[PDB]
Amino acid sequence: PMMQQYLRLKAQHPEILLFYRMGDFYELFYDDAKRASQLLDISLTKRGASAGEPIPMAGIPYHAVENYLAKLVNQGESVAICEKVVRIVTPGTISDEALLQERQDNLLAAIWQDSKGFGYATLDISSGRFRLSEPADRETMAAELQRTNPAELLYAEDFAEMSLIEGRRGLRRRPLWEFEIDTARQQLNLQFGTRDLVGFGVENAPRGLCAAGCLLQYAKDTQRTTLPHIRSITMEREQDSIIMDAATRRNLEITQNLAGGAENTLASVLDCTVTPMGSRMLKRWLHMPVRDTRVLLERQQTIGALQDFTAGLQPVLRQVGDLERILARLALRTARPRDLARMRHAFQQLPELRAQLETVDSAPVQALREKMGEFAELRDLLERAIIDTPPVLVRDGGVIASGYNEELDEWRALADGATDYLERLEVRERERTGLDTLKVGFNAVHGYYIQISRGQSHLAPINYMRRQTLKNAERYIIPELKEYEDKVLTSKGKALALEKQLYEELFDLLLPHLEALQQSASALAELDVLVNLAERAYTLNYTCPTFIDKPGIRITEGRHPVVEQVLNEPFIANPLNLSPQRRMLIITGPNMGGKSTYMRQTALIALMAYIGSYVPAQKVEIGPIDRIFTRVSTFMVEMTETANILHNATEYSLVLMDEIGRGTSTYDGLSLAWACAENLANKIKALTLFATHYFELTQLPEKMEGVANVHLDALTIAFMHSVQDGAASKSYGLAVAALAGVPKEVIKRARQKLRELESI
Amino acid sequence: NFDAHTPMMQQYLRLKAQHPEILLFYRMGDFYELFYDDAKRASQLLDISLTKRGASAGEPIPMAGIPYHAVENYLAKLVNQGESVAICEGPVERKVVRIVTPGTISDEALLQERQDNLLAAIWQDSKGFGYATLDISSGRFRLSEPADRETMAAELQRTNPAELLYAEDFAEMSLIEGRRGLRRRPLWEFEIDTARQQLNLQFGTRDLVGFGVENAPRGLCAAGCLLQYAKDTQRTTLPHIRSITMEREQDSIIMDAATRRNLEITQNLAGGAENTLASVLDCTVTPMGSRMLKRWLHMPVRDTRVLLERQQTIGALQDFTAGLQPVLRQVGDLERILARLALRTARPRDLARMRHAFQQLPELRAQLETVDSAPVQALREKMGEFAELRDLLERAIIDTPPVLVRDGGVIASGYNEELDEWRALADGATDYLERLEVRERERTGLDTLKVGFNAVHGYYIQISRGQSHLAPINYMRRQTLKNAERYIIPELKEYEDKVLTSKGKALALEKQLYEELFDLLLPHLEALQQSASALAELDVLVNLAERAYTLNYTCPTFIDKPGIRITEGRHPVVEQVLNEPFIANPLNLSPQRRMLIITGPNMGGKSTYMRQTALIALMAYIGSYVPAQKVEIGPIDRIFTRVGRSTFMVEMTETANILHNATEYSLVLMDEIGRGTSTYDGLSLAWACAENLANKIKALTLFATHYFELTQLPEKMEGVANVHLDALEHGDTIAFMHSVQDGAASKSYGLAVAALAGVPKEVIKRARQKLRELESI
Ligand SMILES: Nc1ncnc2c1ncn2[C@@H]1O[C@H](COP(=O)(O)OP(=O)(O)O)[C@@H](O)[C@H]1O
Ligand SMILES: Nc1ncnc2c1ncn2[C@@H]1O[C@H](COP(=O)(O)OP(=O)(O)O)[C@@H](O)[C@H]1O
Repeated sequence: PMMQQYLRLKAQHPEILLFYRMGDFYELFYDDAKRASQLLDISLTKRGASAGEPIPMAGIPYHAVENYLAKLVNQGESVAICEKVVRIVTPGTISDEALLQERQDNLLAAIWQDSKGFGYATLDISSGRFRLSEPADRETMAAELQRTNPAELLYAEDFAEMSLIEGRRGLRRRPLWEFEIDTARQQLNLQFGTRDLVGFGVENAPRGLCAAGCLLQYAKDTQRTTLPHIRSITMEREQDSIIMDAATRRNLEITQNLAGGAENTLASVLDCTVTPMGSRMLKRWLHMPVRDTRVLLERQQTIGALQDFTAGLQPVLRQVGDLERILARLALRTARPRDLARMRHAFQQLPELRAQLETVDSAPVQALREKMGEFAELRDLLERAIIDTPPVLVRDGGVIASGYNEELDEWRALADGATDYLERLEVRERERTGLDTLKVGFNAVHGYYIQISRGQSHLAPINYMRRQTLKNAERYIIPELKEYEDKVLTSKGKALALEKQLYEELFDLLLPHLEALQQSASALAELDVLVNLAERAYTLNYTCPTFIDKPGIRITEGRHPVVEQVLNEPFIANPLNLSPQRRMLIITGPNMGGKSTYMRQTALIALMAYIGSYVPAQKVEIGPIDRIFTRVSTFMVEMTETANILHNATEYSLVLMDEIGRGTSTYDGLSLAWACAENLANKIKALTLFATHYFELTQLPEKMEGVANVHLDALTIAFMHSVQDGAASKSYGLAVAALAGVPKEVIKRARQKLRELESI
Repeated sequence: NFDAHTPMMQQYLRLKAQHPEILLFYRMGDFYELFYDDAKRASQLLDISLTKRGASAGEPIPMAGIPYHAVENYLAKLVNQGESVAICEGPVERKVVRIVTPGTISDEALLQERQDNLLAAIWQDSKGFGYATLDISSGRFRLSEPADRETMAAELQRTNPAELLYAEDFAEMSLIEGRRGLRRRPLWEFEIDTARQQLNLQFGTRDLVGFGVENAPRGLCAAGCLLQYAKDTQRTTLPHIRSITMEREQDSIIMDAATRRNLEITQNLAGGAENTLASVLDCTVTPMGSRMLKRWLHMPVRDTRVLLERQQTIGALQDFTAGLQPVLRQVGDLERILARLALRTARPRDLARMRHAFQQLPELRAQLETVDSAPVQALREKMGEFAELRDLLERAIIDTPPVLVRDGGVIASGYNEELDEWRALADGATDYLERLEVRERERTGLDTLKVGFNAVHGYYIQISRGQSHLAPINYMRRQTLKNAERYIIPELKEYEDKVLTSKGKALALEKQLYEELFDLLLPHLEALQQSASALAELDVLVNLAERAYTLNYTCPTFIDKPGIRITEGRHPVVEQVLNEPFIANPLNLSPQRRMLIITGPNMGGKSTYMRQTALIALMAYIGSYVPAQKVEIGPIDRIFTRVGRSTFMVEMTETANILHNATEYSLVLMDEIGRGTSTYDGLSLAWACAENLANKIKALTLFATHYFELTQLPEKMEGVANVHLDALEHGDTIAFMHSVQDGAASKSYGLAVAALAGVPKEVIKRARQKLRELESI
């Protein structure tokens, strides 16, 4: 009967480690101890046993286990905690603030492999944000697993390309019944309360519904709740956003710099959001730029309309905090008293924001104002039910405010030491009995009593039950008074238990508003983003981009939004004109000329325009952009990226290609660079910026339509960082080499070779 | 308003005034508290709850707490953030006991087992640089006087300190800018005679002539500042630091930062430890052994005699790897344990592990006893025995001691007559007072009656406020705001004294006898540290003896003129990471064959071949056996790797470093110089650089190019020759032979490789057409 209370629910998911209650020290057994002690080096022990075969043990002490949660969970392992197992922690299902990262989303994902493609579904437990997609090929699944980057990945038993999910943290093998399409529909439809999955536009996508269905059960089974925050699933269409492979996200340093850090990136410049849920939304937008023109226009309107009012809106938005992750704990019933105190504090800012946005003459602003609600009755409820600054946990007490419930206020008075009933009883009894010496008292000896002095004692009524005889007086008890003592002795207990019950009641009172509450969390997150982008555009001097109906980019005095911030010396803004009549530019000129910076700034201004933000330029006109491609074992990996561009670019794609042809012979390289420039020019007809050192490619504009020459000017070598019309005058390879420090005689002799080379 | 703060808040504010830029953890028995801006800074970096509690200077106090059992867990995060943390232990007796800093970490839970952790000090004079590093947990103290900015830059990259002490005056800020745990220190700490006085005194010498540093003031200045910093953080003596060691350039193979990264010595190009030379060679069984090898790898010795003894050891121990390794494992990191003995910070289990390490010494001595080799019998001698200290620890501590001495119960019974008697009168102390709480609460039943201990009160009993009425009269109230009222029992306050005094005797005496173990061990520290040094090296050589066995390695041969004569040589990392066999290759370099022009296809093996040459050189120059059938290696002053700002700019800067500092004793590896510029300007540079290293520098050069025009250099020069990598075409697909043959590359395979990478057939069909057209003109 000892061991039979921990394996009760472990039989369902056997990979889960269990911190068992044993001698006020969280322990483990049956090879769970082997890992706990394997990747942590902690004390491997044995427990007393005489059944004929040995018992394995490995432990840790109480209030010295929270640091072992985050370590094992960030490692990729799951942890259950027996007390009853009142907590299961899995890498993709963490709802607690301490384990999560404030400005990074955390995902649970499930992958599937059908006889016509894959099934991929993702969920954030702390948002309720549920997505699904149908990648038909390995290369797209690779790009999806790299972008979503789940902390916990569910895969079927029969999964075929386990190479895609090899060497991954938080991996989970699952039986085929979890993925069954018929039951997945039943599960999902009922989770969203629907007859068909149309309206979410996922009904006709069965590969992804399997992965959705498996995941939904794995979330329910580990979080043991209704999961009310998960009310919808959404397919992400490629046409709906700007496609970018993992290479482009890396070369454009969107949220991560080339060295792994976060410093000196597009997000480090634009992300000045005042809430964690805002920061998270902004980073999401940067990685998924929208192709919807109206969403983008409503986004610019909010930026322009709220620019003057940032100073008043941001300190208020700061006070809202991460309502999103607070509501997730309300949905999972895990919400601590401080979560509810902070939710009230967020609610106390909605009148301010509503009053502030009231006169803003903008339909999308007025739309955010409505969506963010006010929740007048819910604010009042939390003001009345919780104390101003409550404790971290419920159990000790002191959470429920005085005045919310009279029985609590009553119970608390007996626990504090209120003697009002005793004063009332005393007057009643004295007047009732007509004995002036009658007094109500208490001693450890006989408890609560009615004392009558010897001289009146013999006239004590027949209902008085004597307990003590002193020389001066006698002391009695009555049913009424016995009943009061019992209440006084159970006071703290009853009050502590009632607090707990009234605390639960609040969840019941709050949850039927979760939908409206989730829209408010979203409205306020988004508000913080566009108010951030409003302030950024003013401070970092940005203009509103213009949308045109054909492939093309027209940038006037454009800048690199990160380089301009990093540099001490001023940024030299440059123009660009890409149109259906001028599609490809052969960018020539010296090293440190500004070729890379010019190409990347084009991709970032394009990206920013496609997040609804104002851009770093005097003026921008941009057409549809379906994809941003950068090509900016060396030759082999450059050609792999090149083949990706040639196989997937369209007339709506932006192609940035730097020095293609390097890493091979001059002839082979030139041949290859020419072939590629030719293909992207006359066959693909993408918006190409093609940086080269082969001055032979400068003959292409003379040879074909849509191609033209530009160069980075350099002046005895001074880099001017200005893009000019025409092919570059000469080669500064020897001058740059001289500046890098290459010996005089080495440069002098290389100049002699140069004479001989151009003299043949 | 200082005067408006509470008696202990003023004390905190007085202690926080001592070091205004470091977080002060203030002990409050159970917890470590941080206040105000410190509490705000610790709530964010440690992700702990911040609560505005109490009152001080007319306002609530922003507070943040840390449990005592979890202090090490939280300290570990701060030191990983490059942060220093002061530890604090009307009122009386509260001072900063220790100053936890990234470069002075001596505790196991805060250090990486297989990684070295250094505190450094940098100096800049009108005549040059002065550098000094200390590993506090071994006593390893080194100093150098760099000249080049490049020399200083590679030294900082090689040592990569956890903490960098730079003077106020320091000029080239760009050298150390934005690094981890930088510590700007006043110019006086770096004073020459003060540095000489403090260093000589520290090693008990007349002058510093015997360390070879007496003549190096730039280095001595940085070493001096550093020494007083280490002294001031620890707040006690450093007996383990008894020598300073000059690091000259002629002693080791010079490797600039770019070369260390390109050869993936200990860290690969992605930052990971996976697929490194260290990852293949480091199978040592003790942490001290892992760190020594990592050290050896980064600083290959140039001393012929040292290298010969290392090969000798490896050769003589090859057959005893299986016998010595399990015993050597038992020794553990005695080196780090010994430094914790020096700082008197060694916990009971550090002494347990010390006693277990001692138990292995006669066995390791037994095995090595008949090994017929001078460096082996030398390592055997240095290893020591310490039967005297083994018996002492065996008598003083129990089989498995607890983590702390705070609660006590570690000094084994029968070791002290006074302690045995005092503990017997302490076993009946946690008997009667425990049995008291049950019988009293059974006699007067209350749902909330708890017992609490205080330093000034003794033992208190606390009950509910409503329940307080029914509290006994044989109880004496000492009421407080929290909870209800907490009383003391006069009936049993005489027994309270007799128990807390008895426990207070047997615990203060236990700590007295334990403090005495340090006093009994410390006069042997030098001999113990020599023993830890031998045991770590024996681990490194037995490891290298095992690797040479398993990975099939041969002993390299040392020649007198520059040269590398490799027979059936292989890349030690690539051969392990591959499923298919590695095609072994021959290299031949000499004064009459200084430079090779490596021609051949892409993905052919040009890059791997060049990198295997440097690795075989390094491996030979650490004393190891090499991945080859035979190797003859001449002296190597420096290894330069230009293999794999702008792409062109960094390549040109690396080239500039090679041309300016490479000599006839240098091994220079260069992969396609001239890329990132025009075909003519590129060719002009590649030709010029090759012509300079062949004719003027005369370095041992491996020069891989796609400029087939350079295959003409052997026709026009001495000591220059052609080599190529072969491949075969199957009409369409190409199979790479990975074999180094003499002569130039027959053809260029760019179009074939680009088609292998998936470039559209039509695009290759057009690339061929342009090519046909180009080959004709
Ligand atoms: N327009 C500009 N204004 C100011 N500084 C610039 C500009 N463009 C580039 N720079 C600076 O000079 C460097 C030039 O390098 P880069 O653009 O990478 O040239 P390339 O690819 O031709 O070698 C940049 O990293 C940046 O520091
Ligand atoms: N001798 C060898 N035996 C087996 N594989 C080899 C050998 N030399 C190189 N390789 C493999 O060939 C591939 C390409 O080698 P590499 O040196 O990078 O080519 P390149 O000639 O372009 O510089 C790598 O995967 C490497 O592991």
